[PDB]
Amino acid sequence: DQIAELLVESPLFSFNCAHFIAFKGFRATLHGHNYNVSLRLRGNIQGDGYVIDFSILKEKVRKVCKQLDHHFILPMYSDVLNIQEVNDNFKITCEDNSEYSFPKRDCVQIPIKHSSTEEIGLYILNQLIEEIDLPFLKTRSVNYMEVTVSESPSQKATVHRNI
Amino acid sequence: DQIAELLVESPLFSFNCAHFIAFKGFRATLHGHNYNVSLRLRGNIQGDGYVIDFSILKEKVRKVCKQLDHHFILPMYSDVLNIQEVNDNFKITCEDNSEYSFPKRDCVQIPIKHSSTEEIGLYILNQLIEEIDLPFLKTRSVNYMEVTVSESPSQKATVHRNI
Amino acid sequence: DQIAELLVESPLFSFNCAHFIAFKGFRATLHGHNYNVSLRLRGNIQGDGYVIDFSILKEKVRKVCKQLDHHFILPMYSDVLNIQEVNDNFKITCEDNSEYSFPKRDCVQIPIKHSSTEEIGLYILNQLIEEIDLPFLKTRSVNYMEVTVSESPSQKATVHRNI
Amino acid sequence: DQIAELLVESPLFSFNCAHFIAFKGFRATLHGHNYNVSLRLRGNIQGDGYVIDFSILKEKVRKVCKQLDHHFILPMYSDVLNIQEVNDNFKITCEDNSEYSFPKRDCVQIPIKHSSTEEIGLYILNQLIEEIDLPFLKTRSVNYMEVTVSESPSQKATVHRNI
Amino acid sequence: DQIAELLVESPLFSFNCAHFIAFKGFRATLHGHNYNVSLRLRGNIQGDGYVIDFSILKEKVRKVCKQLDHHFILPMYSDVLNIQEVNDNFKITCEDNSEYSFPKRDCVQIPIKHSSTEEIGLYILNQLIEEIDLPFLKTRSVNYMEVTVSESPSQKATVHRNI
Amino acid sequence: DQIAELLVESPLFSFNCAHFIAFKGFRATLHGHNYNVSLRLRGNIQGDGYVIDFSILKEKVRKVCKQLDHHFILPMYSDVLNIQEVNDNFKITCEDNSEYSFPKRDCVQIPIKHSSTEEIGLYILNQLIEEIDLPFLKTRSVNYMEVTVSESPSQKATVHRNI
Ligand SMILES: Nc1nc2nccnc2c(=O)[nH]1
Ligand SMILES: Nc1nc2nccnc2c(=O)[nH]1
Ligand SMILES: Nc1nc2nccnc2c(=O)[nH]1
Ligand SMILES: Nc1nc2nccnc2c(=O)[nH]1
Ligand SMILES: Nc1nc2nccnc2c(=O)[nH]1
Ligand SMILES: Nc1nc2nccnc2c(=O)[nH]1
Ligand SMILES: [Zn+2]
Ligand SMILES: [Zn+2]
Ligand SMILES: [Zn+2]
Ligand SMILES: [Zn+2]
Ligand SMILES: [Zn+2]
Ligand SMILES: [Zn+2]
Repeated sequence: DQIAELLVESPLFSFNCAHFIAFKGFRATLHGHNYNVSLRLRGNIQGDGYVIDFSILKEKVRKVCKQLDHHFILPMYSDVLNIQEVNDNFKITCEDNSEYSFPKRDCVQIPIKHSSTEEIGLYILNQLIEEIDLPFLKTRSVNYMEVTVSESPSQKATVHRNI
Repeated sequence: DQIAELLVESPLFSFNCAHFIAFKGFRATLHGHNYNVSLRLRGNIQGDGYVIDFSILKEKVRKVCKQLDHHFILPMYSDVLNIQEVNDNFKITCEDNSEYSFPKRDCVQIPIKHSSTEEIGLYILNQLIEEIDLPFLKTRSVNYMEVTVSESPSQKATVHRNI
Repeated sequence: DQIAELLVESPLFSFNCAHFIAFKGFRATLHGHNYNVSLRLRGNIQGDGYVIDFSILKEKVRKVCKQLDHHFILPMYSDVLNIQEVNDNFKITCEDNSEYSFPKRDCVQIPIKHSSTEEIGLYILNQLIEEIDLPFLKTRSVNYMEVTVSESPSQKATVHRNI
Repeated sequence: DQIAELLVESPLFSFNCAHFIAFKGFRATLHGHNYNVSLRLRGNIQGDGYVIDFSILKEKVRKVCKQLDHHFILPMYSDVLNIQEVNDNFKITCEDNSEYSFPKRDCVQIPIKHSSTEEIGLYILNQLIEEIDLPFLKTRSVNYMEVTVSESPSQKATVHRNI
Repeated sequence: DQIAELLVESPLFSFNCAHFIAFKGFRATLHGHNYNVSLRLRGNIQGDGYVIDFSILKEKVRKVCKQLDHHFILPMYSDVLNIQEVNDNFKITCEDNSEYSFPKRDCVQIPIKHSSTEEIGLYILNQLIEEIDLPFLKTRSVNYMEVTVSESPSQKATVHRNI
Repeated sequence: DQIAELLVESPLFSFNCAHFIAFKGFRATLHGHNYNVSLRLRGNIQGDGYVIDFSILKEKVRKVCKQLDHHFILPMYSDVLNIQEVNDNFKITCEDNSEYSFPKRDCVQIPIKHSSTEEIGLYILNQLIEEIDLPFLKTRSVNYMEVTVSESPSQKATVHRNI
């Protein structure tokens, strides 16, 4: 068996989102990014000549990205945000008493503590493994999945899981 | 006299901002972009061997970009937004009755009608001409200034002025 | 009224095709390219804040590209190819008596003389104007349409029409 | 001894080829790509200050690429193609009875089963090791050779050998 | 007749040179750049399907670049450098009495006043027109030649001539 | 604890320098490059949501690059250069008796043997670890630091240290 490593990356694996960083003793102003996601994996070349079909990887990266795209990214588990439900909005109050309010539908609530590149990457890695399907990955012999998320062209975080 | 056209462009001429599009009968969800700005100009090669020093162009593009960077871009002259001052926030109400509220300090109020790439480009062109200084441009023989703004790598608007 | 120039470009505006160059006294071997298409246009900024919506330009460039993608590009009007219909294939005979045969369904017959970048560009420009629709372009005030086609990252042809 | 990893990559390490994918129960239409090859290696920094001279790596990557460039890539060992020699052409018949015919000189016969990126990568890795020369690599202390092949900017396969 | 505009550009159209800027009241320290050159032209599509063959443009841009590559660029006509021939070296004395000495063979003497991007561009434009040959350009119907030179990815000068 | 790998890279992490290669039996002519530096590291995601703040990495890469930028890179420990102090210049004599002279202030003396990409990379890795501060790195849980230096877009050397 011959090992190969596949990489899929594209301006199309994008989610254009608003966010702000907040942690103890610090709060950034509201802003946004064209986040970009690449996926790298490793398996054996199968009898059909692929480790896994690029088209499927492109399809599922696109799908995960599309869920986040055009939303404010709202961390569910932050210890420094007070997140209130007010009518059809989320009202967010910070430790410096700064206050924000967005329509709930404008927000994507993600099970992370900080809208950092690192934590977004871990979330996307887990979602990608679910969307492509872990049993399907194993039928193709894939044993390594790795996600890189960039906030901008100049700063990236990369996380992996051995499967 | 020999004409030359200068172009300055960089991942550094960036402003990472939140915005949303709204015009009659339409409203986008809140999101954001890594906007990128390039500047192109035309003049004669001067006795010092430059049309104008690249370093100055880089300095002033950086300065304009830095004013917008890390803010929500708020159009001053929109006919479809109701912009209210509430304590230290701007409260924005849309035609579909969607409601947003941001700290005023998180916002940059710009004299445009829509936070589109085109209108942002016209604004930045005017600001760049002021920052570099129109008389200084004319001492260097510059007769054309042109700004390109990209919302993402795949979509750009370009505006110019003959000076 | 303020003029703006819009550019849309992307790794997504691609057609991955086979072709070969043939003209009098010359014939290239069969090969292929990831062709890439960009579109540039000029009009006035409309009351909605756009010259024309980027999404529409992306949609129609994608559509034209998709018709050509994954096919052998077969020039209809070449003076140096003998193109024969044999069962469900096109058989192509060159001036040096070289012979090719492809399933007709693997081929896209294009009303050009040479599968050059220049002639492909003129064809795509005409198709893009039809797909976006010339009357619709004029309602948005667009007066200039320009297509760039690249055979590879290092060689491009650009054609335009004043409308 | 200090380890260093060298990477050579360029738009010049290209082969612009036609191909089609075929495996059991599937056949793509004829098309093509600007394939691109990068080479990465690891060794110790030698007394001359190089692990190995970049110029040699560039020379040999260029040479391998040039053998494939401007040809139809024909897999020698496919279990789903019937490859016939007819006069000075190869006639290829697929499982769905689709038929192709190319001049033999337009084709490069490669000892692979599928013209996939993965299998092309393994072939190029083996050829690069022969062209640079395995004993010469070992005199420079190189212990790792790795090839990345891209079908297009957005999809790549990477293979390696420990030497 | 249909007009087309051709562009050739590549990491290969490079000259990696040392230089320093000097003009009245100013002198930069010795340093260097990977200069990059692109060529754009305009003519009619000819009966062979090309305005002019890309391969020729690539060949001649390469040739001009190769003459400059791996040398110190020495302006022949500077009003602020004292250039002395000392044995087999050029000794250069600046207005601040700074002194440099290089082997003559390490230098390329260019008929410019300043080693600026603008003046280098004008020189390369003139050399490219000579290398491709002005009569040959006119037989292909080319009526516009334009050169862009970049000192680094972020700063470029563009010059043209109507022929 | 979750591991993440951070990458910072930018056209801004540049030093535009002159140099020449010399080793036993060989000497290159004087020339230069836009060198580019990227930094990759690995640690655990901290309670603030970062492995380490990108801004600090960008700040210190910039600082190291700025020390080298706009200078001739002069290796301190070369066995094939005779480096003489003459008034306020360094005079360099090669094994073929070629002679150079530069103002000392135009030169950066680096504790390397060859101005190769590999040795420059090892030097920059060591300097980056000092500038960011090794104890500070360990408080953020960083256990791996890796530097890539490119002489041009097409040739790179990568070195690392486990900390
Ligand atoms: N490490 C790290 N640093 C950052 N700095 C600023 C903004 N975001 C980030 C981020 O997401 N991760
Ligand atoms: N023309 C144009 N179209 C757009 N489409 C979507 C988002 N922004 C825009 C934009 O800013 N300009
Ligand atoms: N001008 C031009 N030259 C070319 N050279 C080789 C292949 N294609 C082309 C092409 O399409 N156009
Ligand atoms: N994994 C993989 N997938 C593909 N999908 C489509 C075309 N080629 C390929 C290919 O070469 N490899
Ligand atoms: N306009 C211009 N400005 C510059 N600034 C610094 C170095 N070179 C240059 C240069 O070549 N041209
Ligand atoms: N490996 C290596 N090869 C080179 N070849 C030419 C110039 N520099 C280099 C260099 O710095 N490293
Ligand atoms: Zn951010
Ligand atoms: Zn937007
Ligand atoms: Zn071709
Ligand atoms: Zn293919
Ligand atoms: Zn310089
Ligand atoms: Zn060098």
